[PDB]
Amino acid sequence: HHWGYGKHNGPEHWHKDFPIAKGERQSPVDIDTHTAKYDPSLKPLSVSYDQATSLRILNNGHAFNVEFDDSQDKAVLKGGPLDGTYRLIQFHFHWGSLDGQGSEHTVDKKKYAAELHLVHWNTKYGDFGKAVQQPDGLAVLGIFLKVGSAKPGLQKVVDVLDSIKTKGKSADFTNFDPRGLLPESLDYWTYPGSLTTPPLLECVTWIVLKEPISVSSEQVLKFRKLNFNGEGEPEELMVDNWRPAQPLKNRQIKASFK
Ligand SMILES: C[C@@]12CC[C@@H]3C(=C1CC[C@H](OS(N)(=O)=O)C2)CC[C@@H]1CC(=O)C[C@]13C
Ligand SMILES: [Zn+2]
Repeated sequence: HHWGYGKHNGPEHWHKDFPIAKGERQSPVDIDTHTAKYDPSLKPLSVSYDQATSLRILNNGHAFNVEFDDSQDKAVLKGGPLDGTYRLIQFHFHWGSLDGQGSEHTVDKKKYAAELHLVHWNTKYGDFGKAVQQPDGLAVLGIFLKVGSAKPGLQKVVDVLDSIKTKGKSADFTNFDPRGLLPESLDYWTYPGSLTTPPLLECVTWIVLKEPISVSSEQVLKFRKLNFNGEGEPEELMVDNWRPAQPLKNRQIKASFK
């Protein structure tokens, strides 16, 4: 009876195995655009993905993960609100059963069809497992998806999903360029928070881009054909793999833009 997104093991249940679920800096949150303070001291985000080396894509029974070789200082996030350099280790998405839901962060209570997370770890802690034990261990870049025009840079991802339909399936996924998933503007909101899945560790500097990317209805329909279950188990579509907004508590959301 492991965690998931269903009636009996979904987010309202997680606190039993992961009591930090009711903690002081949980994610995601609603971004109230009128209350977010413009912070002129915030730097432009530095997204250096020219040398990114993807290796593999994986269905872990909750999402699909595109994994990167983080053995060298290649694909790095720095600047913005961050001190030092954070290395890209994987990206994944959260999405809905319908276009009206699927994002984890909300903007003035607006839900997007999906949300892309690019997960980076702080090089001062040497690896991902040690970083998640530190309050400044991770930087997650969050990008909203809306349904409209296709995102050509997403299609290589959509086309491999047939090969990883069920939990535990993986595929070689080399030479994928995550620059093709970025919107034009790097204007962002930032706040201190957590992983949005168990173990829900309070180790994340969230950086959420204001500008969504557009993906086609056909692209997001192929996300919704994935399965939470393993090969040869009853079919449960992988949809609504999002945690709802959590209480902001004693936190300030800062805006990089006026
Ligand atoms: C980074 C992710 C997915 C890749 C995965 C882990 C998480 C932890 C939860 C994060 O979700 S969220 N929504 O908070 O960004 C995403 C847990 C540890 C795994 C070990 C491994 O082989 C792959 C790793 C790193
Ligand atoms: Zn995520």
